[PDB]
Amino acid sequence: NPAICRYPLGMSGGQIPDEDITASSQWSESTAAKYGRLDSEEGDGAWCPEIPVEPDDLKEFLQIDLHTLHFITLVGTQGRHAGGHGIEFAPMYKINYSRDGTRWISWRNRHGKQVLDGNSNPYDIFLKDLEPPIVARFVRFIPVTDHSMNVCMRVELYGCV
Repeated sequence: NPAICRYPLGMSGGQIPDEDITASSQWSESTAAKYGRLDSEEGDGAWCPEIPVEPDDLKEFLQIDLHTLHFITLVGTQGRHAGGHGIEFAPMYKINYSRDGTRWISWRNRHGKQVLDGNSNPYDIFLKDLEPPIVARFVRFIPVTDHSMNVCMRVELYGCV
């Protein structure tokens, strides 16, 4: 654990509430974000809506509110996996940020792609370093795909709290 200032928001540890995490694409109170822990599962197993995702049908999304002005230099994402049954996962996803929470700014990478790569592993937690980082108090995540398909995976913000 070489990380010194890359720790997650706080939920991973148990210092942050559940009202800070909003899921704008859940079916029940067991497959939401606040309950859909990254490297864990207390509800069903993973965060997944009640409808399939599409490259055009983008209405839902994930809302993640942070305590205060924090700096996200890293981001984690856990993909679904059930011995081959839960192979489904999000191929891509955008990482939006906001200071006040009202205005939504799309994070731009040094490569020039607002959208960020999904998960690399089937179940193993996937971490991605942001560059530049994300300084704000509110963060949002939007599912991105190149075709109509269902995606189920958890996300978490990492960096300086």
